[PDB]
Amino acid sequence: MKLSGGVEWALHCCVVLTAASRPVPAARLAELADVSPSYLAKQMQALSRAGLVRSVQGKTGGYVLTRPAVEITLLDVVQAVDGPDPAFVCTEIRQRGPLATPPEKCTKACPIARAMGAAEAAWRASLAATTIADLVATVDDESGPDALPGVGAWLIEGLGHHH
Amino acid sequence: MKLSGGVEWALHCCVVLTAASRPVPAARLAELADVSPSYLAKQMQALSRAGLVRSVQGKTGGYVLTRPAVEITLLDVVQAVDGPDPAFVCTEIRQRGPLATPPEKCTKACPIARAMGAAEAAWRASLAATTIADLVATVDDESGPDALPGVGAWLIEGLGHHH
Ligand code: FES
Ligand code: FES
Repeated sequence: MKLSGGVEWALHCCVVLTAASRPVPAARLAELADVSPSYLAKQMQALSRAGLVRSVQGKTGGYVLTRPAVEITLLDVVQAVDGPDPAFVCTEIRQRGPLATPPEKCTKACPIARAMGAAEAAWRASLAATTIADLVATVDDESGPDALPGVGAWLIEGLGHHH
Repeated sequence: MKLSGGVEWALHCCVVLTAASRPVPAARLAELADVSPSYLAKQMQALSRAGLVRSVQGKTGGYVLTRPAVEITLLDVVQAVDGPDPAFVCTEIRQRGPLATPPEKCTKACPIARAMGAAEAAWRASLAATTIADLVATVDDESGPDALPGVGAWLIEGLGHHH
């Protein structure tokens, strides 16, 4: 099992909310992603349960990040969607068979499990060391300084006005 | 996100093969772990296809490592069993919806995909930097010098004697 499809979506969602820098209603995010408002709202639940997004009420209400983009790491978003479980799971096969390691000697993790855990720690360190602010800065530098502001304006234009 | 159960088994198999002075039949490895020969054989065929173990014929035939333990990395074993696919797959969601990035502006990978790719590279680099010889050295240090030789002796004892 690799990462679920929700990780790609949730990372893009955090970048687009930073671009808006004002509450974005479910309907406007849903239009941007070409899905229904009710489907978008269901996907947002992973980010709201993790305390990364909240809902603002009122006529120009909608979703906002709960803290600045520099305080949201890629690891925060990945764990919001796919949870905290490591990729490698030790099933304690060293406790099997006629030369089984007795449980009283199985307090410390298997050296194999520890090496796999150290590799996972490098993956998590890389995700923890990168922020939503870094992604926004790279999009700015490569798409131009007008690209994300354009997305932000499109999301919030006309909110609280009836045409 | 999960690595298949075969990774744990294949890493243990590589470690115990270092302790054997002769080819080890799949049947003896299976007996040591009190596990189905057919399950063990599938993990050993994955290691064989990756060029990490080979089958020796004759009366005391069985599996041997194809090269020294110091030349076999955790990455070699993980990819032999779970394949080369990364954790994160970009589905080009930036090409969706009314503000879709046109193909001509999709010459570079998405910055989000590149950040996830950098984390994957950190994971692979950690697995590539640890060898079966490192695992053996750690087992010798923590289980004592007699642990692996005990397993090695058990695996090869009596082969070709018919008691
Ligand atoms: S007993 Fe699970 S990795 Fe060794
Ligand atoms: S389009 Fe796939 S990670 Fe951005």
